[PDB]
Amino acid sequence: KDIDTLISNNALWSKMLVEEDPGFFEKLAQAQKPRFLWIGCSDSRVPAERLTGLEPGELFVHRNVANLVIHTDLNCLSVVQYAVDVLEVEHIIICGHYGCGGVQAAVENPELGLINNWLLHIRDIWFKHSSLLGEMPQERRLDTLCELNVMEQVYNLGHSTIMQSAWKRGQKVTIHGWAYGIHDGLLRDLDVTATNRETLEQRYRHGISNLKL
Amino acid sequence: KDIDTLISNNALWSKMLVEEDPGFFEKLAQAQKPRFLWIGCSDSRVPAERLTGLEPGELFVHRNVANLVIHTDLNCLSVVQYAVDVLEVEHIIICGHYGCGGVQAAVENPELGLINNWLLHIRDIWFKHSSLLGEMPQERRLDTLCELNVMEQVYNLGHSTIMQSAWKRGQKVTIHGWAYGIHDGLLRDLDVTATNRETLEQRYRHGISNLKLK
Amino acid sequence: KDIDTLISNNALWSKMLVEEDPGFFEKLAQAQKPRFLWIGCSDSRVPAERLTGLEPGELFVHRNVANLVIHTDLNCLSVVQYAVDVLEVEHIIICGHYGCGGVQAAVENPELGLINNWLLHIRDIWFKHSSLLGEMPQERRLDTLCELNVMEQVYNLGHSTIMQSAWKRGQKVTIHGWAYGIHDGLLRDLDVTATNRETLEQRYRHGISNLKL
Amino acid sequence: KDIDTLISNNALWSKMLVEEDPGFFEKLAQAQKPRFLWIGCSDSRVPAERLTGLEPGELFVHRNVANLVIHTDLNCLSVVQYAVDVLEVEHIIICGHYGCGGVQAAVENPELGLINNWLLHIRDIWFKHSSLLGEMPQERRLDTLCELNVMEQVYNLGHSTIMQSAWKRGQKVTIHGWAYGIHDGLLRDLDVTATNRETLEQRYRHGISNLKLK
Ligand SMILES: [Zn+2]
Ligand SMILES: [Zn+2]
Ligand SMILES: [Zn+2]
Ligand SMILES: [Zn+2]
Repeated sequence: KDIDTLISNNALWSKMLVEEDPGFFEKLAQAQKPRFLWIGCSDSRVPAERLTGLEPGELFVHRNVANLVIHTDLNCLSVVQYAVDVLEVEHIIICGHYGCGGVQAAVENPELGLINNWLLHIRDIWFKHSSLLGEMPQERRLDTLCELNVMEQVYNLGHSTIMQSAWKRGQKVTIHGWAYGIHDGLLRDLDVTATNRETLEQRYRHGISNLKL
Repeated sequence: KDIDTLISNNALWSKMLVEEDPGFFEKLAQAQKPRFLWIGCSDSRVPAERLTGLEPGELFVHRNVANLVIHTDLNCLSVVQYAVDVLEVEHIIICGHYGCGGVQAAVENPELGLINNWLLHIRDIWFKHSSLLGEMPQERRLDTLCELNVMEQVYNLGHSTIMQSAWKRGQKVTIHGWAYGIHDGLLRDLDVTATNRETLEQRYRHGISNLKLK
Repeated sequence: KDIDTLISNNALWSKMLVEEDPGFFEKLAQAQKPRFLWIGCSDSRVPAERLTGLEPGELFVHRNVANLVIHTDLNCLSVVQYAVDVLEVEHIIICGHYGCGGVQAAVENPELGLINNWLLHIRDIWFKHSSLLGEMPQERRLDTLCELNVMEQVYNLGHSTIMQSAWKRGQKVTIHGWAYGIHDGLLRDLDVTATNRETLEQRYRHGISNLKL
Repeated sequence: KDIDTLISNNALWSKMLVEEDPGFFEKLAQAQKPRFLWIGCSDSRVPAERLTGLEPGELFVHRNVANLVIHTDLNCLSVVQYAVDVLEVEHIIICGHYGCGGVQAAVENPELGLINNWLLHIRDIWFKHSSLLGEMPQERRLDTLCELNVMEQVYNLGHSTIMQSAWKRGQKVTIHGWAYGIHDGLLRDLDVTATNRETLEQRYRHGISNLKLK
């Protein structure tokens, strides 16, 4: 599969649809605003649509290395502000994946270049949860960190001006922390679901509590 | 559809893979590195893997409002630098889409909040090609702006220190600018494809010249 | 002058003041909020205070390479938002300097590393004003670009959500574009002063008009 | 004082230099590169050149709300990378100040607008040392937080790829963490000074340990 394949793939996939499944494009035209914002990793190991069965246009997507929400990344903050205040999504899903290359790179810490600064936000989680991660056998620490990262970015998202204002003014927005494995593509809920400032703190605090012994 | 629906859709998707297509999670077990970086818009009207037929794990992907490549957005630059220097993708594709609401709102300029600052980069492109855009019928402008955007993001991408270093050190990295519409999902090459500094400039200049045509 | 000098410098400069000029620190305690926001270059060839005679605490300062306001730099945008909405400054001054190393680096374009991406925002001005800059003798193009850069960042600052909202709601905020030379430290007004959206566009458009022949 | 005042102050400053101190603009004509990068807070209660007595042209300077060094702020990273790789400064100084309104508002947490997102990085430091901060009298906390901030920004700076690369390739670059108050302008070494990876970690750890003392 080279570039020349992608275009002819597309040209025959579009031609089969207009000939055979015309409602696909008509579904897109009558597609309403998305109700889901998906924040995922650039690895995109399984695409979000196939993972959840969402139709085209039903979800708004952001992706960056290791699905981060940095307090001061305007790229991601601008996706969220537009999602919550303009489109008025009802669910934000943050989704990590076990075996993510960014997360593993943050632990091994090779000299990769510019990307290492982005990843410093994960080394910080790794060191924040040092004792929690220590208590566990070596072979589970990478997937645990993948989970901790997702929980921390849920925590970060809820603490931003976008979500703070939305919840203060009563807008119904729910944040979910998810992860899936490569063996089964089975979504796993990290159980840190937040619907307001109150549940944000309790569920986060409980989420960290369950990983500890 | 609510959240429990997605969970049950996911469960029923997982099983119809492990029984019908077991060589799927195997194909993903083997960490085979993506050959393509797709920079698209968060709108994701038609998912990239559907538009192209690429298997999961064959594309590295970044998505923001209106598929921008801003010279000093560390988020997208981190994605690009990781794709080029670590994964060593051979092709980067910036894909816009006609009818893009980020491009619409840049022009209409409602008071949306934080996002209007992101959108000023698009309004910059609007004003830059004001003349070109005026020589056209009004109904054709928004879509020309969607094409101008992609073409300027390709220009910006080629100018990043990442792309400059890779091209100077001999790494084959080709950059493409595409767009599609909702009526057929047909990909449209904007013809600003670049493989080194010289083609970056000549194809960009050629791309702005061909919109003068009609 | 090494590090050890700076500390003992400070320890005797503070000691002379408390002994001899105590009103300096008492002026600081009763110092009200600043009325000026200064956005300048990291070169800081002449410090802003000596350039204008402002007392300590009278100005709020941001500095970055080549005094830029990028549409989406949250570092600078956050300084401005805090300056305009919290401190309620009355004047924002953007100040470039002839002979700035960032501006010159953007034209010569050496392979400097990470910084070159920041500077791409100036190469863009250089190419935006290609014909205007061409019409002039080679030896004036660098200082002209220094001036164009300042005007463009005034233009950018006025177009941000911070200033747009402030002017819509009637807040009196004035943006100034300044530059000084190294031969005399004489401030030069670029005459693109904006007090609302209307003057923003007229003065910017006139500022570019005066550089052309 | 309004704008015309600054213009006339500037004019009367220029002349009292060219007549009384002509070897000032000469000293600046010679492009002698700064040996110091000062990362301070936009509050600039006492200008850095006054605090230290450094001549103009001897310091490269960056200033933001609460003198932050965020891992992914390209603005400050650009300043640092230019100072270390091009100017080759030998010392970097991050200087906080007691009474800093950015630190105050991080704790008090009013609904200020866009700036609260910048300030979340400080609230992160507050929560991190919650225990340390609680073993102290309340009136001493805000100032301890001002010191904790500087110490964490030094930690962050030392971890940037810029500082990692320079230390690994042998470039003498020393990083310092300082603070001062308004009552005397006396500089206070926070003692987290670092010259390589090993001292970065040990001085940081030692710095958080010594605030447990009293
Ligand atoms: Zn990943
Ligand atoms: Zn779009
Ligand atoms: Zn400069
Ligand atoms: Zn401060």
